[PDB]
Amino acid sequence: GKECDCSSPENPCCDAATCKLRPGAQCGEGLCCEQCKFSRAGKICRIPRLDMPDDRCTGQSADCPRYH
Repeated sequence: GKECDCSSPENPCCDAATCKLRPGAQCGEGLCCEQCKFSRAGKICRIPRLDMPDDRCTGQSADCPRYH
């Protein structure tokens, strides 16, 4: 139940007072979230350098986690 769906003290999609958003977009901040909306699936959110599967967003996630 995180009431903070964003972390920007100067964002329109999200109010810092309640660190939440206005029921118009999907997120206020995040790597897999652009235009206050989530990024499509397969969204590269991290790229190391060795030989491995680049980190891509599930398309429904707003930020990018860390697995593997």
